[PDB]
Amino acid sequence: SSVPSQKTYQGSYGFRLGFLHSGTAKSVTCTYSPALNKLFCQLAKTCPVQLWVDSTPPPGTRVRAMAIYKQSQHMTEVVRRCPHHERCSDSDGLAPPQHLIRVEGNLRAEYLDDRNTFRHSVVVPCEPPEVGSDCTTIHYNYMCYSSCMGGMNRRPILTIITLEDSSGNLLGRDSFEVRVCACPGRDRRTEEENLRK
Ligand SMILES: *c1nc(N)c(C#N)nc1C#N
Ligand SMILES: *c1nc(N)c(C#N)nc1C#N
Ligand SMILES: [Zn+2]
Repeated sequence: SSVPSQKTYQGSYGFRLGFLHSGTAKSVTCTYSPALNKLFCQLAKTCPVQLWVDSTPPPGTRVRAMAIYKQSQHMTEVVRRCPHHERCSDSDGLAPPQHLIRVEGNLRAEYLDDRNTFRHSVVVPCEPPEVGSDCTTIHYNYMCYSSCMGGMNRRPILTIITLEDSSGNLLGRDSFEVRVCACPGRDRRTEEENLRK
C-alpha cells in the first residue's frame, strides 16, 4: 500500500496547523504537547484542530485527514479501527464503521476508502473562520484506543492533514502524532518528563 508523504509543506497559501493551550489536568479530554508534537485524547471526544493560511484559498478547497503508522516497519499497513470497535453500534450515519478518524459537526464531511491503497480518510470543505476568529477549526474524533489489539496495538500513529484543491491536488500538508488513551493529561505529563531525561 502506497505510503503517503508526511513531509510538511506550507505551499502557496502558507498552510499550517495550530492547537490552543489546554493543560494536563485530570478532567482534560484532549491535550496537545508542543514538545512532542503529539495530541493526547480520549476515545470519541472532540479534538479541535486550528487551521491557518496566510491567504484565502479558492472556493472548493478541501481539508483531508488521514492516519498512518509512525514507525517505518508499519507505515505500509493501513490504520483502521480494531475488530472490536468496528462492530460497535456507533456510526453517526456518515462515518463508515471501520474509520478511525471522524469529523464532528459537519454534514459536508465525506469519507473515502481509497480503491488502490485501501487507506481511510475524511475530507471537508475548507471554510473561512467563523465570526470573530482568526482560525478555521475542524473538530475530529478518534474512535479506537492506541492500545487496542488487532488495531493500532500500541503502535504510534501520525495524523496527516492535507489542504487540497477541488480535484484533490496537494496545496499543503502538516501533521502531528496522536495517542488515544483514557487519561490523556497523565500520559502527556509522563511522556514530557521522559523527553526531559
Ligand atoms: C462497541 N460498542 C459497544 N456497544 C460495546 C459494548 N458493550 N463495546 C464496543 C467495543 N469495543
Ligand atoms: C479554508 N478555506 C477558506 N475559505 C479559508 C478562509 N478564509 N481558510 C481555510 C483554511 N484553513
Ligand atoms: Zn479499538
